[PDB]
Amino acid sequence: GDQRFGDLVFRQLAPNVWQHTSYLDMPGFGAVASNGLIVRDGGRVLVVDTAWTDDQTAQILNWIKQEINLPVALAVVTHAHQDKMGGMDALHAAGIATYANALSNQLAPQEGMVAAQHSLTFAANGWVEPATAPNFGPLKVFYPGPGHTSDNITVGIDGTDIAFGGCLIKDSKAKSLGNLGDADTEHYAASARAFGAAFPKASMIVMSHSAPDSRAAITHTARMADKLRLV
Ligand SMILES: [Zn+2]
Ligand SMILES: [Zn+2]
Repeated sequence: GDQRFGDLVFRQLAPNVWQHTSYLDMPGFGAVASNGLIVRDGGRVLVVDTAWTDDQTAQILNWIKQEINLPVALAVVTHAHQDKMGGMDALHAAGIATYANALSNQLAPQEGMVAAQHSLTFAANGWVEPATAPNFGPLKVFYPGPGHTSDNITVGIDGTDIAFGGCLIKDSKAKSLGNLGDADTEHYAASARAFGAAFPKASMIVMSHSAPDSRAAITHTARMADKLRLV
């Protein structure tokens, strides 16, 4: 089901959801994949996560114009690292409203990222404060606690079986938790568990650095994180 468009790959996940994949192209690194989502919400399109670069993000927008041909109403980015927020300038040049956790926007200058235009804030139970996420349609945004980074957020797609863990969740056969440089090793397992409990009916778990998996991705990630905490 994958389809290559320029240097990107797109895979349809549901009648109105696609995963976008872009690859890092930097002179001393391998071709590291990062996945985000495209959601068609009736007469508009919603994007979760940029690509690694502005030019890759413009190619996502070009695929949307060709294959869907509806305006992109907003994008949500899941934490302040290059794979999720590296293409913010391309979204703003296209007139697309951008949203991120306040804490992602605070961290963005230190991380080399351009901040989103709007800041999301969260209740004590992890759910997004609705007034900060107006007109998000089927996107249900949840902050599960610190894990892969202090700011990482997750997104369920109402009307589908899909929930997106971003860089917090790894697939059920992952050998490690990946990029831990910014990670909260004490709370990571409970944050992975909180993601699972926030979207308890989701059967397709989408994540940044693995292909879509079953809910076993969630329990495997929480186990890896508990091992690491115990070491
Ligand atoms: Zn990251
Ligand atoms: Zn990542």
